[PDB]
Amino acid sequence: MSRAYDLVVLGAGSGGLEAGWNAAVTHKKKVAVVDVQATHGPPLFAALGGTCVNVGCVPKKLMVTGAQYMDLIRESGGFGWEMDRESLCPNWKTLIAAKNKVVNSINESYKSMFADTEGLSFHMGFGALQDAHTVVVRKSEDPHSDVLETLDTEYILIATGSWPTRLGVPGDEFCITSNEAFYLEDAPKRMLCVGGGYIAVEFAGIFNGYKPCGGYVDLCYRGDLILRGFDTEVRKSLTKQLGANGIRVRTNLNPTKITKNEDGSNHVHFNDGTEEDYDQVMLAIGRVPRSQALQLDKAGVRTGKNGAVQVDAYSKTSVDNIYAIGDVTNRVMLTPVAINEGAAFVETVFGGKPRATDHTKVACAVFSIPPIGTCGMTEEEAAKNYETVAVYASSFTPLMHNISGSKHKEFMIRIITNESNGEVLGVHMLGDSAPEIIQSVGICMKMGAKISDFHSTIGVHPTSAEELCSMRTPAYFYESGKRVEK
Amino acid sequence: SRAYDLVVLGAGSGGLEAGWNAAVTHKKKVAVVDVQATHGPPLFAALGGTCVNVGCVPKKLMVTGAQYMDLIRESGGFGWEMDRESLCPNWKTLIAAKNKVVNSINESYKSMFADTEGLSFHMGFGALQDAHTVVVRKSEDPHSDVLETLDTEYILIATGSWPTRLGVPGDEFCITSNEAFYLEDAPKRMLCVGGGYIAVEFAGIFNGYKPCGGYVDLCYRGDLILRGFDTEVRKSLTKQLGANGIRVRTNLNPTKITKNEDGSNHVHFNDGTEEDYDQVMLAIGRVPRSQALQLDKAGVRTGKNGAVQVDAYSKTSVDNIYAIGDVTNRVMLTPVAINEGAAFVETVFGGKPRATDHTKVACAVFSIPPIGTCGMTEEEAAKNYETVAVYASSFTPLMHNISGSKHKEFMIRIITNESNGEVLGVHMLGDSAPEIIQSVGICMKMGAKISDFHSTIGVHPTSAEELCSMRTPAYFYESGKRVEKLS
Ligand SMILES: Cc1cc2nc3c(=O)[nH]c(=O)nc-3n(C[C@H](O)[C@H](O)[C@H](O)COP(=O)(O)OP(=O)(O)OC[C@H]3O[C@@H](n4cnc5c(N)ncnc54)[C@H](O)[C@@H]3O)c2cc1C
Ligand SMILES: Cc1cc2nc3c(=O)[nH]c(=O)nc-3n(C[C@H](O)[C@H](O)[C@H](O)COP(=O)(O)OP(=O)(O)OC[C@H]3O[C@@H](n4cnc5c(N)ncnc54)[C@H](O)[C@@H]3O)c2cc1C
Ligand SMILES: CC[C@@H](C)Oc1cc(N)nc(Sc2cccc(Cl)c2)n1
Ligand SMILES: CC[C@@H](C)Oc1cc(N)nc(Sc2cccc(Cl)c2)n1
Ligand SMILES: CC[C@@H](C)Oc1cc(N)nc(Sc2cccc(Cl)c2)n1
Ligand SMILES: CC[C@@H](C)Oc1cc(N)nc(Sc2cccc(Cl)c2)n1
Ligand SMILES: CC[C@@H](C)Oc1cc(N)nc(Sc2cccc(Cl)c2)n1
Ligand SMILES: CC[C@@H](C)Oc1cc(N)nc(Sc2cccc(Cl)c2)n1
Ligand SMILES: CC[C@@H](C)Oc1cc(N)nc(Sc2cccc(Cl)c2)n1
Repeated sequence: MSRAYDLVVLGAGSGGLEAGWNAAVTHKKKVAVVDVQATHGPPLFAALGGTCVNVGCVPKKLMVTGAQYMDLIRESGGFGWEMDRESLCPNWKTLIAAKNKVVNSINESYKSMFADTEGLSFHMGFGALQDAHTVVVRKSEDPHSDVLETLDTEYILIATGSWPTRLGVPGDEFCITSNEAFYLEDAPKRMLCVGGGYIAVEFAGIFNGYKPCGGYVDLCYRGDLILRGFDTEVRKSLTKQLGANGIRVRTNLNPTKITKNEDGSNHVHFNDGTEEDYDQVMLAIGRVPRSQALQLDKAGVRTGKNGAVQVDAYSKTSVDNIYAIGDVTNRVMLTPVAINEGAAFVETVFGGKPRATDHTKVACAVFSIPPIGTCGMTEEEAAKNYETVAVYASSFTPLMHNISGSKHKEFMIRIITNESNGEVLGVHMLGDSAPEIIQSVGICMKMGAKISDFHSTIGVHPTSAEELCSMRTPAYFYESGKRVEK
Repeated sequence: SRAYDLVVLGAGSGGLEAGWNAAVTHKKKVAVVDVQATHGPPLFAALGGTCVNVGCVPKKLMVTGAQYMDLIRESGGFGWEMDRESLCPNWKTLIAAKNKVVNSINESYKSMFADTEGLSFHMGFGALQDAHTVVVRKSEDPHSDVLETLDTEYILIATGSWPTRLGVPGDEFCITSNEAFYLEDAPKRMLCVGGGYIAVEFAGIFNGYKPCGGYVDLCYRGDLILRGFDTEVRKSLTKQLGANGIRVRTNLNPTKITKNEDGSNHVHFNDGTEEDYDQVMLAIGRVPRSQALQLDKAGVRTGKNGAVQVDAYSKTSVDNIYAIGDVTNRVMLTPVAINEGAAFVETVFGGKPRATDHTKVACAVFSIPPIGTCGMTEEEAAKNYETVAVYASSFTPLMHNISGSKHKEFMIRIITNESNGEVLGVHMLGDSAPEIIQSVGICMKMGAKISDFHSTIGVHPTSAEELCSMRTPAYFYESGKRVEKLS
């Protein structure tokens, strides 16, 4: 070859590694993977494995499974599990500790992958494009810093992911993000989760589980109803159920000023003009793509909306040899997608047989308490897009919650079909095991299954999922975008 | 002509569904016979069927109770500190809280018959007089007082099934699923006999509710528990019951039982061991419940232990008489009996005929941990289809590194036909396996292929996302022979 390495991957991400690994193993290419550190934690947070492994899907989910024990301990008494309810409070310390261990052992698990894989090489620093075939690595985030390596390559892949959006407000410095939340010293007593994204909610769940006895948690959204882009009816039942679990949801209310107090605590001036004191305050505003210092303009790769790399369906950028995936594109900011985008890139480029990722009918989930599983069109956007649609609903309280005493925990299902053909466009579920159920739904919808296939499949009694196969007569319809009965 | 357009013998999961549908969607005059209105002994079964009163409902509640044992224990790893000295639960407050819940269904159902015109409940022992008549009697003695005499166009037999006993000296001193539900106290020293889904579910329950110092033994005459399930699933489970403290015992059934001076039950074994247990449950299985209906009076046929002889549209030996659910002995699940009984209503009363699809029925075992399975076992698949490919994947969920239950391996095993890529079977052991499998059994109802499975996008992080990563078979079968690659 004319060059040194075949591939370079900026960012050792869920998407990045998958690509880098596959190219190196199934195609034996020489592949380098750049990231900013090897083990998780501050100051950089993200590390080997990506945002999902170090400060996302893994640690998050562990804490969520921790926070659930609050309910499950409480629920147990109804089935005759008697015990000391005076020791009401958990230990945040022993959770974070136990979490770190687990996340850490992945970073180990990955180091020895690069060691064990020939072709694959990890390169710790800040990746930056020199030109279309060269990638500078630097020790410091300052672009003028010491230059650590200079990688030469046929193809470049940008899997640098995304970074928390701040709100530019007086006192922003004193707030935290998803990233900092994971390495908090102690459990916040008086907590304020700002925003209404899936992060905002997941975390409100977590802190509400791990609050010290006497603490409370406030959610705070500028809009009307939390989690836009989800089935409104699901969003409401959830907004209630967070309430029922003790999360004080607050709407049409964002803060305007934050000021640190003489005892360390954070004082918050609000939208309406309220003043309040919280130990911590987290910003789940969202995530901007992480392209802001890579020097894309040096190479001729294009930025669009907040650095979103400009990319076609086969993941190719402005420059022919350069590609980009996952969160930096801003197509869909989930891992399984980024993995697939990065797998498809390897078959396209190195594997001969080209292919692009199918972004329709991607199932996904929110690990709130209780959690949501959704795949497909929201009923609002479905009736607007397709001419005639039929909306099926079903809410039931599981039989067990008569005994557990959590009668607030309504399991909900909402199927949204095209009426003409009977095809399932969307399925929306709130309740425990909704993330597990939905996956297998998203397979049915990948085939484009119809409501006939759903109800006319035999049941698995007793489950929550068996109420997919009973959904027969629509609760109501839409006729040309018009909320209709007939 | 007739005073009822249909009589149901047995207010069952299948029965009610049929009786309700005929009465409501078709406005027929329908009577439903059962032996009582509320749950409990001596009869156990009541309004709602075996599932509602002494099956899927109470069982599942107890299972959800028994889980709390693990979940309490597991919580400590995530920093849930508390008094572990009070190690033991309260069986009494569980049974109590269970009864309430099952009871409120029996209420829920009484007022259905009240609120539904056409629908009428008739408490007694149903018995065929002839092809159009159904005698109701107060006592189980066939010669007893005659309470009603129902006349009808069509008769449906949804009388379900009854626990198989083992004819052994001391059988009287044992219990069944039915009695288990109304036990006074939690058995300390317990012996679950057999290796059916009941046997296992219950071993799970008693092991959760044992007093501190008690133990639970499982006991099967065969090699490996739960025949008819994926062998590799059956083993990982047999280990995991062990790991939870259930002492599994194989090639060992008892031969004599004798009650002791302090009430307890003493058990002579297959191998010749002697042991003492507080209670001993028999999950041998369930024979159809046709043994006193006088089918021979009407000309309906019995076969293997009363199994009603029935065609695909659920029609029996006599044209106007039909039978469903457990009494047929096709598949002894509720969702099936419901569908068999729904299909019967469209066939007879609804004009448009239809028969129930017994292939690719998903189902589950609520062990701890539970199984979800739909389709062919790998053994029977390779024997039946020429070339098959078996995909496997066992992982330990990320959380069990912290909870300290590292024994809890979530397992998945897909079994395909290799020629076409079609998914014949899917087998899952682990928490949320029953919820996941339902949505699988929809894919397999369409006859989905392994291409559709792996090439669907993931829902990270779940157990179910490891269905959409299953790409290269661990091994194959070529004309019934265990092999890696072919020809
Ligand atoms: C709190 C949180 C929770 C989440 N939860 C879920 C969930 O439950 N389910 C789900 O499906 N998805 C979840 N996600 C989404 C998931 O993390 C991402 O969508 C996915 O990892 C995107 O892949 P990517 O390769 O584009 O970025 P990532 O996989 O995140 O890779 C980013 C990597 O690039 C490196 N990098 C960035 N810039 C540079 C540079 N200049 N030089 C060198 N290296 C660099 C970083 O150090 C990092 O390791 C979550 C995200 C967050 C933040
Ligand atoms: C412990 C246990 C657990 C179970 N768990 C599950 C599970 O988790 N999932 C699942 O799918 N299935 C389960 N089953 C199976 C389920 O209970 C039955 O297979 C199902 O209810 C069959 O429906 P059916 O209408 O045929 O009969 P059933 O619903 O069993 O109907 C029986 C009814 O008929 C009545 N009857 C009996 N004799 C007469 C007569 N001579 N005259 C009038 N009425 C009569 C009885 O009083 C009874 O109420 C379980 C069974 C048991 C015993
Ligand atoms: C009931 C709807 C009626 C009050 O109209 C509403 C309601 C609402 N919450 N926000 C608006 S406009 C709006 C948009 C973004 C942020 C905020 Cl605080 C308000 N209009
Ligand atoms: C202009 C708003 C900008 C600073 O970003 C913000 C501000 C805010 N209060 N909440 C969010 S999160 C958010 C709020 C409403 C709807 C949706 Cl979809 C997201 N983003
Ligand atoms: C097909 C679902 C339908 C039976 O509704 C449900 C769901 C559920 N979890 N429990 C019940 S109570 C119930 C009534 C009759 C038979 C059985 Cl097995 C259960 N009904
Ligand atoms: C109880 C009658 C005896 C002869 O037969 C037994 C004995 C026993 N321990 N378990 C059962 S139930 C059972 C045993 C093996 C395979 C299967 Cl599929 C079921 N039947
Ligand atoms: C392949 C091992 C070889 C001994 O075959 C085996 C093993 C076993 N446990 N039981 C049998 S026959 C058998 C069937 C029912 C009950 C009993 Cl105790 C034995 N054959
Ligand atoms: C046979 C492969 C099986 C063990 O899967 C593996 C392999 C491995 N090295 N780490 C894991 S850890 C893990 C944690 C949560 C979910 C899943 Cl699917 C896996 N699983
Ligand atoms: C792609 C492997 C995937 C299907 O298995 C799983 C499942 C799970 N719950 N956690 C993991 S750990 C992990 C490995 C790579 C990227 C990410 Cl985001 C997580 N792997």
